[PDB]
Amino acid sequence: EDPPACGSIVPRREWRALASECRERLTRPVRYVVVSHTAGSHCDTPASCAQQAQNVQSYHVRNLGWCDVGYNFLIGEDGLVYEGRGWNIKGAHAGPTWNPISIGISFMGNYMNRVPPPRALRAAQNLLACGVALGALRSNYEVKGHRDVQPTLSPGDRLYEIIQTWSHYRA
Amino acid sequence: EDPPACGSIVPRREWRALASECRERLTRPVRYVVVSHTAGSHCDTPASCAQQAQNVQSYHVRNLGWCDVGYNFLIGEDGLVYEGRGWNIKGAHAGPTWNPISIGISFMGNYMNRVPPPRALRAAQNLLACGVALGALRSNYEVKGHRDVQPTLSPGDRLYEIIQTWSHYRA
Amino acid sequence: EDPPACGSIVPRREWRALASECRERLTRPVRYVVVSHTAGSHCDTPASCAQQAQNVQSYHVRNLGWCDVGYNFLIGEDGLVYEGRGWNIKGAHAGPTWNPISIGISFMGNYMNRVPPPRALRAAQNLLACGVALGALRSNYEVKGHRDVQPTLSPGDRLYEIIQTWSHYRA
Amino acid sequence: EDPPACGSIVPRREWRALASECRERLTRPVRYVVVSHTAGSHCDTPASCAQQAQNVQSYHVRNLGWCDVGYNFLIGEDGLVYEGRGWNIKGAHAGPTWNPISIGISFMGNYMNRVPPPRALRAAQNLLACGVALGALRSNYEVKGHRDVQPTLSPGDRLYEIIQTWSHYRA
Repeated sequence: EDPPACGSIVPRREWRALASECRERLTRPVRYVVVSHTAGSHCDTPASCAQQAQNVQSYHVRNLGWCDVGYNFLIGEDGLVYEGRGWNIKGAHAGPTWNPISIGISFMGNYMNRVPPPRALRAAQNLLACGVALGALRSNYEVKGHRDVQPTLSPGDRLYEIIQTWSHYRA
Repeated sequence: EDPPACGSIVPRREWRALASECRERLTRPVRYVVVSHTAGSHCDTPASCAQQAQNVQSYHVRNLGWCDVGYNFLIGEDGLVYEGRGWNIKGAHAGPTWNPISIGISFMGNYMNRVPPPRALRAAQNLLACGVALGALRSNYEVKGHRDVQPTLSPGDRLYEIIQTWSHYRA
Repeated sequence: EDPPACGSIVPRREWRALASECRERLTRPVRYVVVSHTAGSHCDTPASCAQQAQNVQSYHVRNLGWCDVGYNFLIGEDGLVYEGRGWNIKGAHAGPTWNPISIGISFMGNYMNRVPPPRALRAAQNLLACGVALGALRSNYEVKGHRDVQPTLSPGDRLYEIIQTWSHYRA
Repeated sequence: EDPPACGSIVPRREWRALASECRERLTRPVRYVVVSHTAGSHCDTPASCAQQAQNVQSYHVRNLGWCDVGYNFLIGEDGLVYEGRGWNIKGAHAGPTWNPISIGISFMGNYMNRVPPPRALRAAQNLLACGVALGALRSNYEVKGHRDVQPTLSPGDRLYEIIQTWSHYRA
């Protein structure tokens, strides 16, 4: 009889993310998962990645004047998952069509020529299994690369090639 | 009451564009211009640029399922402007907030590591001067970088650096 | 491309429709769906709705001289969808600009001061998922009120506020 | 906040269903579909079929002491499906052997000297496909008429003959 079931996530306060002001919700169970990259520098330790998660949030809130960081979750090369808007709140990662109906996860860095480590890949796959275990994602949920839905190079050639092999990938 | 022959623009039919299916209209005069880059391969001849304009449209319409190539106009390293959605049709290039109140022009190429040639810059500035002349754009229009309104590397470092200097650029 | 069936619809013969004389075809798949109201009497029983379908068709065919009832599908308060011109044939519901590129569905009755019952709205929405299932409609299809593309009160003040909330609604 | 389910299934609340106390769960995908008739009164309008679902469920709950109406779904001659125990709750329609494996759907009325209108039949065919689309009904499913699985006159004479002409029906 195991109820909680799923995953390990670095909470917002742990990375000192500003309080969010997004109130728009998704509808669980969510059908779609969109994978992106940050396109920025990558990080490999908890200390650097929480820094970065704060940098990312800063750009979206400071500059773009957003209600909170665009992604629902972020993926560090430290192999931890940073919580973004989370499972329940509509993100700003894929535009008007995909945002209202998906969870956006972004790997922190640039995978045009570089692969994320095995630990970052396990961190994201285990996070999805957790989303299913919680009923936040549909059991038969579909993974899209960002470039599948927006014109962009994101999530980078190397990461796009990996996510394509995934059990739930459907272009 | 003066209309001049400001357009030196390659018409859709001439670059062999697929017919647009877009119907939403911009209202003139448009206050904002948003400068992006295709983050793609550059083209330096009217022939290859005609083909590059085709490919960009082929991405947006065929893969992404969109009514047309996202941008209102496209700029070539050949020094010519390629007609996209044109002046009167809402483009799909910088999100729901900006798409309805702007014109989007994208330079065909990736400018993180190159500057576009002087001619493409001339094409772009001339294009914009034409829009004011025609009343498509406000006389005091504002230019934004794609990264100023949406999280992306576009228009690319070198090119972004250039537009920041422009007379009509606005923080 | 897919054998499986999708949705329930009262066929032409069942509601005693006059034979059609329309031949112009829509090009699959269709981008747009336009939602209208008859502004005519309403009905709540399979018997009374088949009669009303007949009356509207009759008005269109005999008074207006059209090749068939103008709408692709009609929706009755009995919660059934009534086949009109169907998915393949160009309707006459939204004018020359919109007719060739849309599916028009019309709720039978006047919705300025009334809402269609939840069963009507389900039926309408179910019909559209089937259009997509069938490849009749684009997966990224967009829904518009009749008033958004033509000057009319149709689809009625109250129903128009309702369709505004549909996942696929784009003014 | 999301689009409705396939089938245009009238929801339990819409027909003023007493709350369910049933807890046992069917394991999908589900192989058998069993078709019955209620041998109760019949109805041909949404107003009359709501009331008739209420009456059947009332008989099962109040008199027989069951957790919910026995059938997973009810089909009215108004052409709508009525949610009963649904796709996920084990029913009580065909006894102990059948209830755990099958999904039970019942036509509301006596079909010994009568046959359900084509709409009542479309509704039921519609329902089962939607159930496949949902993963509740396994794609290669078999239909049985109540007798095949239990000794009774249901699903009525004429209704039993049509059931046999379905592709999915098994001897």
